[PDB]
Amino acid sequence: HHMKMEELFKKHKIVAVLRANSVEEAKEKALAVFEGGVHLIEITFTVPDADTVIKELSFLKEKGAIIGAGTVTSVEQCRKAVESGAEFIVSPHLDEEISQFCKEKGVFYMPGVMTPTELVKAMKLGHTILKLFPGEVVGPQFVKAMKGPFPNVKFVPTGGVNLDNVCEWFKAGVLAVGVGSALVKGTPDEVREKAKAFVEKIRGC
Repeated sequence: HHMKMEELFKKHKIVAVLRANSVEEAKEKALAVFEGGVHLIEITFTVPDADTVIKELSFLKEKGAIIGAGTVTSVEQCRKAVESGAEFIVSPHLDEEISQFCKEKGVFYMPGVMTPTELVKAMKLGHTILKLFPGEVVGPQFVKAMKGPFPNVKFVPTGGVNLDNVCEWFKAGVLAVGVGSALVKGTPDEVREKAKAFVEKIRGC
């Protein structure tokens, strides 16, 4: 599902990275963010019964939400995520066993990298769309610096994205941004409004 997923990220521009302390909290956050215009929703596997959160958000899937799994650190989590109907898989690092498994299952996997050597290793396993993490450390300047040497790599940072810098991130050449607490933290009313505000900022640039 790679070129479908790439165009989805390119079109929608923002992934909501959901951390939550419960299934109910995750689900209402996912909902609030989607209601605010965010169609790409990354359910982090630090969430209890993350696999069950995903399954149960199929009602939102029917609305056109693209729901995947984040912070996947094992093929076990990945199998569960995929079985639950994750449409994409994100990890903080590069896991070659998860790479293989997703190739096998035809599932779009976005591994994390932080260095050029890490990036090259990711590319050699077939990955050109990479999670930049943590984006607080490897910021817009990292994205820009990789453009020359690695012109076919496209980053989606998590960490270090807010309203005030999101445009700088796109100027640097990101495909999309992953956003956590700046978006998903607070009450569904507030999450919905932050989502709205994010979608508008990005449309603006």
